[PDB]
Amino acid sequence: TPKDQEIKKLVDQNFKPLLEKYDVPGMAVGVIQNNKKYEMYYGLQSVQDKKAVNSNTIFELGSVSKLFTATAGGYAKNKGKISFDDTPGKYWKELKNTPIDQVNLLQLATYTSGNLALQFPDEVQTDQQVLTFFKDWKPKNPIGEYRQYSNPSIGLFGKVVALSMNKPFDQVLEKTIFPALGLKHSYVNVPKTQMQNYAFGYNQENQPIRVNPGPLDAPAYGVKSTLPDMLSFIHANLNPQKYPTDIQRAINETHQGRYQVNTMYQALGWEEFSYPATLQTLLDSNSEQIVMKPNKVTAISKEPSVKMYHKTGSTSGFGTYVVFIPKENIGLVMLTNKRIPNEERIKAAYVVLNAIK
Ligand SMILES: *[B]([O])([O])[C]([C]N1[C]=C(C([O])=O)N=N1)[N]C(=O)[C]SC1=NN=C([N])S1
Repeated sequence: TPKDQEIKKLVDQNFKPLLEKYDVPGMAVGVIQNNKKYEMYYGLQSVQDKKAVNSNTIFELGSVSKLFTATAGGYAKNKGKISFDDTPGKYWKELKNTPIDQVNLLQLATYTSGNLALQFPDEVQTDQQVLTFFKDWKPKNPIGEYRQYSNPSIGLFGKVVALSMNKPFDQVLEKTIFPALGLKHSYVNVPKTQMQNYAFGYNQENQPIRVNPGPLDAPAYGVKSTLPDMLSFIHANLNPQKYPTDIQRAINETHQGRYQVNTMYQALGWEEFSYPATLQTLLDSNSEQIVMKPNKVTAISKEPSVKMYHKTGSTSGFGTYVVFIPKENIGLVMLTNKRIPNEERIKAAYVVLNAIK
């Protein structure tokens, strides 16, 4: 049996059943193998409109947006606009000589400030309130020693990256990073002319919704993209030597592991693992303990010879999973317009990628 003919069958067997299981209106699953793209579309981007999911459908990426923030940081570092040893007050002058100005940019990007939780407080909304939050910040855990997964943390990193490139963060992605990556329909702000392609998300009561504005939302969870674009992004991560040298350096930078929390290596944005990874290793990265709680980190001891990378992302109405394995030249993207459990996304991708080899 010609093996490429099995990719569609494998994705049908492992991803399609999730639509009925979780009452998901629409899903887009892509595989890239040996530079060939496979795109599988299911269901509806809009229930009320009876509009089909296809290659023009725009989905919210949720925390997979952090991978573009990381790539923007790697790009600015290669242009010499920042050093990861700098502190945020070098760029956001109102933070200079405040306690947060003891945390360096790598520590912000990789969640080890020692006192930043997953979300800003609900009452922090305006730019002024965001600044006040960081000026009022005081340490808790020893800086650099504890990982607590955090939108404020990588959000501040993103704001600093934009300051170093003298452009607002949305313009850094839309005018510099996305074009260098060859993405055609990736947005921080979806323009009027693409709104008809923007899927509705659906909440747990199946009501149609889209992501709401929030503080430093764009660098933490505010990018929207299509399946073809996300496959191109995976392609760039699988083969950065084909891309312009500056974006090539940026991508490499996001692949470097910085520290570990047992079997999970924290890279810039990406989570990294020894390949082959056990299923439970991949599931653990999304455990309550790793996602919601502080964990003391360690230095990398085992430097994986062959690596794989992944990232989950969610908004209230959307689920995302991306995973790639350089030495197998394969990767996978899943986009849904209703959240489904992280472990389902990870497991389905594991079965598919293992069966293709
Ligand atoms: B990110 O996706 O990791 C991040 C945090 N997170 C984790 C999960 C999970 O485990 O299901 N869900 N969220 N995502 C966000 O912070 C999204 S914030 C918002 N999403 N929709 C809004 N209207 S605000």
